Amino acid sequence: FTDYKVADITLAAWGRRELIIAESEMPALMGLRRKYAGQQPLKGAKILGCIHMTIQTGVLIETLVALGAEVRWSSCNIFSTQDQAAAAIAAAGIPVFAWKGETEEEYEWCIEQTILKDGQPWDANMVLDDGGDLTEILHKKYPQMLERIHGITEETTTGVHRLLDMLKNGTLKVPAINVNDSVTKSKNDNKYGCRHSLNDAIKRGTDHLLSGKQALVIGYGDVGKGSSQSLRQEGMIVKVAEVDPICAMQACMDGFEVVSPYKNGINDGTEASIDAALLGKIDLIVTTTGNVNVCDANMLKALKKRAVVCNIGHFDNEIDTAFMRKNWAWEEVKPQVHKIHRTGKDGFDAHNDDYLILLAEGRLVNLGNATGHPSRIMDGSFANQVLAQIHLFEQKYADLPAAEKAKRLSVEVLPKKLDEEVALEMVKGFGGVVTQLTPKQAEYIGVSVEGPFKPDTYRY
Amino acid sequence: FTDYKVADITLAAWGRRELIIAESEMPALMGLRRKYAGQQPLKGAKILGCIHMTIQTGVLIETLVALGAEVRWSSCNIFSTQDQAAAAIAAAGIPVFAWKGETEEEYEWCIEQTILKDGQPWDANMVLDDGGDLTEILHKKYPQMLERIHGITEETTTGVHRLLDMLKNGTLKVPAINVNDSVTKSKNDNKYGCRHSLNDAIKRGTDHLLSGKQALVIGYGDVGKGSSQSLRQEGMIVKVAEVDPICAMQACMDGFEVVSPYKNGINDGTEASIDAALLGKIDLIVTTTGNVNVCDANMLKALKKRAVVCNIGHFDNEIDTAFMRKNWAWEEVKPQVHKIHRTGKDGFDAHNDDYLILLAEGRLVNLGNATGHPSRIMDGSFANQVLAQIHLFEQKYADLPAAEKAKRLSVEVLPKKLDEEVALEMVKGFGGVVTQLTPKQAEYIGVSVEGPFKPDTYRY
Amino acid sequence: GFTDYKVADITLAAWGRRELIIAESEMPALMGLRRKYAGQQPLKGAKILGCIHMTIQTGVLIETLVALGAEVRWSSCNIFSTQDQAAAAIAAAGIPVFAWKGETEEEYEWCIEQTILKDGQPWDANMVLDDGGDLTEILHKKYPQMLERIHGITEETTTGVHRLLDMLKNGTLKVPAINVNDSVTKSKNDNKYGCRHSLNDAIKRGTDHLLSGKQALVIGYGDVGKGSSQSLRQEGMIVKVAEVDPICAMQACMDGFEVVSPYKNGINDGTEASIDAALLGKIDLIVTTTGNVNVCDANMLKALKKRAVVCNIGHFDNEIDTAFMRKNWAWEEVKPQVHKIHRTGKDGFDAHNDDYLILLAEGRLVNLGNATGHPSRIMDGSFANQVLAQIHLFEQKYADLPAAEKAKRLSVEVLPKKLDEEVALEMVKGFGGVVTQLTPKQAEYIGVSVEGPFKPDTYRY
Amino acid sequence: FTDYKVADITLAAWGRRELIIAESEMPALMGLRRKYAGQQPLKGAKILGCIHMTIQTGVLIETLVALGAEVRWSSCNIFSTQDQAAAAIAAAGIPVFAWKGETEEEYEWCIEQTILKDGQPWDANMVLDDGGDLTEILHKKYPQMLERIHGITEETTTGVHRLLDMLKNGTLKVPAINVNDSVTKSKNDNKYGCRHSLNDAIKRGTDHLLSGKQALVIGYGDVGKGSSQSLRQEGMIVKVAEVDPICAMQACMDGFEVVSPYKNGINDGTEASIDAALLGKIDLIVTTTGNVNVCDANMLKALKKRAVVCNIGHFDNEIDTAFMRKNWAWEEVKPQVHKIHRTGKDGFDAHNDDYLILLAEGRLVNLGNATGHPSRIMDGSFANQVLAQIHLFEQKYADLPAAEKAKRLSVEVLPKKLDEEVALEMVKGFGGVVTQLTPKQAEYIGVSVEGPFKPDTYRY
Ligand SMILES: NC(=O)c1ccc[n+]([C@@H]2O[C@H](COP(=O)([O-])OP(=O)(O)OC[C@H]3O[C@@H](n4cnc5c(N)ncnc54)[C@H](O)[C@@H]3O)[C@@H](O)[C@H]2O)c1
Ligand SMILES: NC(=O)c1ccc[n+]([C@@H]2O[C@H](COP(=O)([O-])OP(=O)(O)OC[C@H]3O[C@@H](n4cnc5c(N)ncnc54)[C@H](O)[C@@H]3O)[C@@H](O)[C@H]2O)c1
Ligand SMILES: NC(=O)c1ccc[n+]([C@@H]2O[C@H](COP(=O)([O-])OP(=O)(O)OC[C@H]3O[C@@H](n4cnc5c(N)ncnc54)[C@H](O)[C@@H]3O)[C@@H](O)[C@H]2O)c1
Ligand SMILES: NC(=O)c1ccc[n+]([C@@H]2O[C@H](COP(=O)([O-])OP(=O)(O)OC[C@H]3O[C@@H](n4cnc5c(N)ncnc54)[C@H](O)[C@@H]3O)[C@@H](O)[C@H]2O)c1
Ligand SMILES: Nc1ncnc2c1ncn2[C@@H]1O[C@H](CO)[C@@H](O)[C@H]1O
Ligand SMILES: [K+]
Ligand SMILES: [K+]
Ligand SMILES: [K+]
Ligand SMILES: [K+]
Ligand SMILES: [Zn+2]
Ligand SMILES: [Zn+2]
Ligand SMILES: [Zn+2]
Ligand SMILES: [Zn+2]
Repeated sequence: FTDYKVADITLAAWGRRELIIAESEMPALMGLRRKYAGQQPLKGAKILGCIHMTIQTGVLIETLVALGAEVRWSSCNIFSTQDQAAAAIAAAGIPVFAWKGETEEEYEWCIEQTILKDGQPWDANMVLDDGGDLTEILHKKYPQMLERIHGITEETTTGVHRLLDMLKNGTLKVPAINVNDSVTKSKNDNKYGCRHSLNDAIKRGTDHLLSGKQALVIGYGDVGKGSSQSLRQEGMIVKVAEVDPICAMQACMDGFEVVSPYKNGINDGTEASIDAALLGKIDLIVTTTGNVNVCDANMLKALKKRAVVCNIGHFDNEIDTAFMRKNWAWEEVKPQVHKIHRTGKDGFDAHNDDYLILLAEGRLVNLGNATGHPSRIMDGSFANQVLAQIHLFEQKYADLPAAEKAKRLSVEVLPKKLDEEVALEMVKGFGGVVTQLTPKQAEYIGVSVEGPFKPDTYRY
Repeated sequence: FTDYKVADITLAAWGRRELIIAESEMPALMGLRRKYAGQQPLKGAKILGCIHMTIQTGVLIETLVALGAEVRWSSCNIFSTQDQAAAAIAAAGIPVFAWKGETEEEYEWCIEQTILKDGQPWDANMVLDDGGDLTEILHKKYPQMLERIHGITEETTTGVHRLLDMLKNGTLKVPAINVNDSVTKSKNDNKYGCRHSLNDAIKRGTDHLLSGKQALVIGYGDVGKGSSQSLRQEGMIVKVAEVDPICAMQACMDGFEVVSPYKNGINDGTEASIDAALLGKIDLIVTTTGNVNVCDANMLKALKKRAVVCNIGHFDNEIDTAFMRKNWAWEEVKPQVHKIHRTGKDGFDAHNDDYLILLAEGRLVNLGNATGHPSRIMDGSFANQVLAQIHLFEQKYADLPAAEKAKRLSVEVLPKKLDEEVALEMVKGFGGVVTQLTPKQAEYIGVSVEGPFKPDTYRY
Repeated sequence: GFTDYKVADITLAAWGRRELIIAESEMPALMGLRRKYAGQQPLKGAKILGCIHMTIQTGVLIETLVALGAEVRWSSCNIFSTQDQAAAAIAAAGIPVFAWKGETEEEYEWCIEQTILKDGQPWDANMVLDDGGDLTEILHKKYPQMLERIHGITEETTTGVHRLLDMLKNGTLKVPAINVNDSVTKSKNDNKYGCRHSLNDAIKRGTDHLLSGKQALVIGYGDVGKGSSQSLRQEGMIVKVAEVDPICAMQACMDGFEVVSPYKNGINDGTEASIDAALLGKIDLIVTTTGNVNVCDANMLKALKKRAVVCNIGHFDNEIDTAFMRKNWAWEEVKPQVHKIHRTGKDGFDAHNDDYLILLAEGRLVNLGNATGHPSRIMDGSFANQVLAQIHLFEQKYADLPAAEKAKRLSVEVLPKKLDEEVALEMVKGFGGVVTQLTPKQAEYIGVSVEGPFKPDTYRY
Repeated sequence: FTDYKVADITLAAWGRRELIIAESEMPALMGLRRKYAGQQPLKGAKILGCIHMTIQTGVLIETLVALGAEVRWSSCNIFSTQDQAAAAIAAAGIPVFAWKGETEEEYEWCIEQTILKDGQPWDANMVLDDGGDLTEILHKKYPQMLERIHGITEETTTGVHRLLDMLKNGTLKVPAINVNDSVTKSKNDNKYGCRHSLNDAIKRGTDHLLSGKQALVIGYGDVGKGSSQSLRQEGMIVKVAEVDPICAMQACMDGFEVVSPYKNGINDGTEASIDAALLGKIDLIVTTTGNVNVCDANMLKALKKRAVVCNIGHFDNEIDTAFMRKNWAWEEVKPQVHKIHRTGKDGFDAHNDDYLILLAEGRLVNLGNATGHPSRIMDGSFANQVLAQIHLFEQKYADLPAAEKAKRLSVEVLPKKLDEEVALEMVKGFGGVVTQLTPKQAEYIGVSVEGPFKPDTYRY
């Protein structure tokens, strides 16, 4: 019996070739393999994992396994799996349920296949999640499983928000580590990852020249910062929208004009509030917010003909694709690339000029239309994931008495010392040489020679 | 009015012309003037101020005065005063003791003139400092004055470190606000300020082409980040040194090669530990650390002939200028520009090829050889200073009983809401338009429509 | 009824046609020529042998030539550069095309032969459109009687032009040519900005490597090397540049690059001792951009850092000594057009060996081999020039001229600056750009007509 | 020695210090000194020179003198002289008539002092010019002097246009070399020089932050290209205007929005044709064209309040400053910085908000408000000048028989081989290493191993 489901198992050899390359690009993660090999700190760990089934995730999975864990895996997005990576993991004997181009029903089924082994709840004791979907399903549908789970390690900004809401409401059942907010995650992956992979995805989907054209990036947090750079470095004229004036100040100082889709920044919900002159000149819009309906129906109506629309935030509801499905006709160009014809719902003229190009049906475009962030960037994120798994598994929350569990429910980050140790391995991967403080210098600035080098207030 | 000392009072009209321009470049600060003029929240405040006597400081001073304060002012660096600014402030009837090109004895005398009025301690009740020199003098020499002081507002990273050391040792006598760590200060002034003003100062001092040449920036905190950009945007080939691997990871991802002056980063004090091949190719070295002896004697010996050496950190001991004074002959090119001849102490050949060019005798180069950060950047820093002064003055720490002082004796930052309000005014100064969240969107991400928009953990 | 073609898979035609319809919207200069000249049919009677990368962009070029009255027979000028959906869409429109991605060399030559011959005999060709000179060479060496009836050659690329100029110098060029490459809207658009767009694109598609923070060496700093260096630097690479031309090297220095040679003091003595092994041992990526031979040589390949990526974006694969690598080292295909080359020996390799290089597109032009080459909106410039060049030579009717008049016209020329400007204006309008009109006084002041041309022929832009 | 006029001879020692530094930054020029010292190829040359009396020109002058020439010198702009450079040249016994801040009458008088020695025409036999003013004066007022002059070497685009017009009309009396169109001049000086010195000048004059603000650059030739980069690299949002669609295409591809000051690009001279919405958002306008009235009266009226206006083309008539003198009130901020009050001609309110800031009264801003291009860039231009002087002086046009003069009366550029030799010295100055072709490679591409490497048609 094959305890997996993937698109095509014959892609395994290709995937394995790419894993071998990726190992060479992931020194922090491979360093953890070597360092913790002897101890087997994840011996006895049974990890439910839900995160984009890419080559990078493959190296993460095999690191967890190399440190003693067993896992059962699914992707956290319908379009993000690399089928060769899924195949290589399945062929190594690891249960994985993932393919590129899942339906929503298949997506839920894949998560269910990780949770259930041979038709009963798996004896899971750890969770690794990216976006909170697996966390939500366990809490909603398998609450008894959480009695035996020691913790959740959550990858992404959106997932963390959802955890913090559960904690505030008293509905979170196990502790978590916010992996996102290690500096080697948030200020590496979220920013430089998107810098690498946004323009990549747009080129693969459309092959559009970007230089000389007008872009609007909605948001200027870590993803928006990286996204804006991805485009500006290509020669786009990028405008930035924000609701956060500090982030907007950064965009101004970084050389971007800060604009709103709405007249005076006020959305009244009508077309009259749209800055039609602005949107009529935009060739590309990218959403980066983790919020809802930031590229709304009225904005879509006002966009320049033939504009590209995409989202690089975690969930597709940043863009009102439901409005587009209800009202406009979709013409598939190729997979994950649709022309959306604004002439009506029922059919289209093949030579119509009044369309938008939507990438990945509004799902995470970097992963949907390309391969997401590169190995050398994901090295940081995933070294943090491994450290976080070790920490929570060692803490054994599920074995605490009921009264003490109540006291130990938290959402925490990894210590700065570990964040530094990850960064050092990343730096060495580039051939970088960090200088060691003399004793006198360390005394002068008030730190130990080995670090940590900054107070916890430091923002980098 | 005679209660001042400046280089040349006849420069006042020029200074006033420049203050009128700077007011138009400082909307956050001017907005505070207009908003608080009626209420006079600083009525009764008597502020000892020690910060670079520039045009920008002039607008700060006159804002404090417009809100009801009286001040006595000095510069916190011997080369940083703009004499026209000092003159304009003196001519407005405000006690100021500052000029460009002070001796160290004059520097101390100027601070003493703020502390003493007519030969006796002034009835000061507030302190505004940049670097901690005034704060140190008050604690060491005028402890009775601190009994009646409500707080200190400290501008810069180095000054904050000194406060935090005092707090750790139980020697801090009054509460402080860390103005540096507002995002609209640290991630504006320290970074973009240096981006603007480093290349500016080097051009004014040397008129050297930077494009195509090799630079080494020591440090990659906010100043090193801004400094590196200042140089790279001019076409320099910039290498970065760091002791902090997180900051080094950022430098790598930002497109810099990370190097150490020392073989394997080990600074053992020996000549042989210097990477002679590296230093022999460097045309410019810039120190940005806030630490001691980061451009040391052995590094200076190994630098390429005709290299420029400068420091943009707060204090001159980043570079071992004492070694250069003791051993090498100094030839003044023009004010704040010296050729340092490595051939010997006693005289030099006017056509010697083996020299370095030192800017501002190792003191902060942006202020020493140019005019420091631009008005529109200092607007952020100084709007924070004003808000910080208001907050501590209203809290009236000096008048609290002993038991209540114990609860308030701390080093704090301004609330994020105020940091955002400053940023908004900066954004509007650029013509930027921030978007207003809908109530549904604000609920979705868990914030009020008016902000604050981020949790206190957020790093931007 | 139409069968006069050979492509990978005709069922890709609908996809290709969807992409052509998008590309038309990205190519205003080319589409402007279609609309302007449709009525007049200036290429009526033209029979064009075409040899250029069978991409979507070439598809729009082909259909423009056809829309203006031409008939064509087409092949690609590179074994890896065809987009199969584009080839299919062209075949389905009834146009003879012989092209697919992943040709062998024998197939490549056969495809060119299929354009030249129709039903086993020389086609009644009267025009040539070429990219690199291979078709031009075959006609001159093997089909001289066909050249008697050919009015001209329009040549796309720097390499091809060099070959034409050599023929002209030797008195062996049989028909006139237009150097399309040296329109400013080609050379300083396509060769530079095209590579800026498509180099990093190809490297990402092939390897998915992070480029930021890593060390690159770009060999050459002409238009391709300039664009290539920018492609990498804009991604955060630390880029070093090599050049033999000191003017181009001066530009690289001023542009913010360190200028280095693979050889100690720039002198190759042919031995491994002349290699700067310390330099090459730190390089993660090398890119050749020269149009020259063996600029990434065997000794350089031996000295490169383990796991370095090697690629070429010049016209021909001999920039890199891949023959040395085939003879001496073991090739492991990662996926199509991506090979690990194991430096441990010829016969087999360890799957976990660390001492390999990654070669893209077997050393053939990487932007077209591992991605889709330049974007439509850039190729618009190049291809509007191709169309204008075809119109000009076809109208001149060189083949029909008497001997004495042929002597006067047998040359390699560029398009007039006025036309180069007209192409540029349509490109600018495509971006929504608004050019200012000179007043009469201003035009007089600088000595030009209000409509242009705006610069003397000496101007370098 | 009294045969000079400069602002202040006591600045000579400072000038000499700066010349000694500049020599180290000018390897091509110093290489020419060493190479040609023995031959003294300019022995007997008597050169009238008219070009910006900067430190860089000082090194040029002393190179000509070191190769045997005698000279008489003036500046080609009223604001471009560096008084320390003029002083150092006078103190070396060389006739120079130049100071910063000349009136137009003084400017003409200075040129006349070069032409006349001891009250009568000097026995000049060579001319070095920058802009054509000296050339025009010789042709119009001293035609008899041209009978004994062997040639003109002309530095700049505007000067060359004027020569080519003279040649076309049959009014040019001596041959010329177009120094501008060496690649090591035009594509070095005109572009990278302005990149270095435009932002420099704006900072020195105003100390304005540039990041985040809106600029409009009129022109995108070599100067406009370099100017646009100067601003964009600082984080300005730069828009570009052009009449040349090829240059406009380059601006688009380089990442700029191309706009016209006039609606649809049509300049009918009416206020109605101005794009007031566009100009109302511009904080900085820079003219780069070498044309007339490209920043016209109606544009000046429509500019955003407090916009900076400047010109970096050769002559001040790019901007309609005559209109501003006739209609608006000028308030000097400091030398070469004026607020132009749009409220009327006769007086102004010191606190008026409706003004523009004009730099250098519309004269070349880089030289007027800073020091022009850096030594290492001018090295290229001036090595070309020296080679051009050698070539024409050795040809001895004035002494040629009539039939041979006819053949040599032309405006020519230097051979590409020499352009390459200059570039090589510049590259070596950066520590750059050029590769030598193998014999097989040289054969393959059809060039000699030593060069020239490109055909004359090549545009770089
Ligand atoms: N695609 C990827 O590979 C990838 C990588 C990292 C994170 N993410 C996801 O991207 C999203 C953003 O993450 P982040 O770390 O940048 O978060 P963040 O909190 O740093 O930034 C989001 C920004 O959006 C802004 N914003 C919110 N509503 C807005 C509106 N209506 N208009 C304009 N701006 C608005 C906020 O002010 C904030 O600055 C999340 O969903 C996260 O999980 C995706
Ligand atoms: N000149 C200006 O206008 C200006 C502006 C703002 C702040 N400052 C001053 O600049 C200094 C730096 O401030 P900051 O905000 O960047 O502080 P920071 O803590 O953000 O950055 C300093 C960096 O230096 C690094 N460092 C320390 N010792 C080092 C060594 N031996 N080698 C290499 N790197 C080393 C640290 O790791 C740290 O990242 C302080 O003195 C501050 O007061 C100057
Ligand atoms: N891949 C593409 O899409 C594409 C696009 C346009 C042109 N091209 C091709 O790229 C090649 C280059 O074209 P180009 O327009 O840049 O030509 P170019 O003449 O402008 O530039 C080539 C440069 O290579 C330099 N060079 C030569 N030998 C060298 C060596 N041994 N080491 C270092 N530098 C050396 C030359 O000095 C020259 O500056 C040609 O083969 C051309 O056909 C490819
Ligand atoms: N300040 C300096 O140090 C310096 C340096 C080099 C040259 N220059 C001078 O700068 C000027 C420009 O020189 P260049 O080499 O760039 O010349 P150029 O011919 O390369 O460029 C000038 C550009 O202006 C454009 N133009 C003309 N009229 C225009 C209009 N009405 N609106 C918009 N664009 C218009 C032209 O199309 C052209 O592209 C000349 O006067 C030259 O002598 C000054
Ligand atoms: N123009 C300026 N006026 C006043 N302070 C300045 C200026 N430029 C930089 N600074 C300050 O210098 C400090 C370093 O001592 C920084 O914290 C910064 O706030
Ligand atoms: K990837
Ligand atoms: K300033
Ligand atoms: K393409
Ligand atoms: K200068
Ligand atoms: Zn996820
Ligand atoms: Zn200070
Ligand atoms: Zn070709
Ligand atoms: Zn001049």
